[PDB]
Amino acid sequence: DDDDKKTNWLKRIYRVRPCVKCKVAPRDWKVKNKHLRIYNMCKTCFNNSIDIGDDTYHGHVDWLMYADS
Amino acid sequence: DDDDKKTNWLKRIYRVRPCVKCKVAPRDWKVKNKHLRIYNMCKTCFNNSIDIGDDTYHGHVDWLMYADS
Ligand SMILES: Nc1ncnc2c1ncn2[C@@H]1O[C@H](COP(=O)(O)OP(=O)(O)O)[C@@H](O)[C@H]1O
Ligand SMILES: Nc1ncnc2c1ncn2[C@@H]1O[C@H](COP(=O)(O)OP(=O)(O)O)[C@@H](O)[C@H]1O
Ligand SMILES: [Cl-]
Ligand SMILES: [Zn+2]
Ligand SMILES: [Zn+2]
Repeated sequence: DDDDKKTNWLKRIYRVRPCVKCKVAPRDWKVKNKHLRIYNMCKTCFNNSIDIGDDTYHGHVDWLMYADS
Repeated sequence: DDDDKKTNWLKRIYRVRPCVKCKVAPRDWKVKNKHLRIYNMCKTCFNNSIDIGDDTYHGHVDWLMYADS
């Protein structure tokens, strides 16, 4: 089944690239209509970044959750 | 830059999973509005499949080409 290929790709993508900042915590994410949005940082790092004023790592990649558009 | 993260993910995704049928040729693909469609087979295998009547491996996964939706 094709939808599973997307799912496993996304599971893998989320598992193998940790937070860009601390490099250990997994990343924050949220679901939005039909996309999975993976943010560049974990929450701890993201809130920290606001506190220290660095917007360098801000950002996300949106992923289509299904095999067909 | 966030768009590059998507691009490199897609380049990697295309490189590391070959044709599902022959397992060696890279897969057929085509671009469609803002998505990259990766088919499950190379062309050689796909045309072959039509010839032999197996629709088992027919299919594709569509990928958003950009980081933002
Ligand atoms: N954990 C995080 N790591 C990096 N960037 C983040 C994180 N959380 C939010 N952001 C950034 O905050 C901005 C607004 O995010 P979001 O609330 O997803 O957008 P919208 O306002 O369209 O709903 C975006 O630049 C997003 O990348
Ligand atoms: N190389 C291939 N490998 C596997 N399936 C394919 C291949 N080429 C086309 N198909 C299948 O043919 C069907 C029609 O494909 P396509 O022309 O992309 O759709 P559309 O008719 O919406 O433009 C889809 O099921 C697609 O997966
Ligand atoms: Cl996607
Ligand atoms: Zn972190
Ligand atoms: Zn093949």
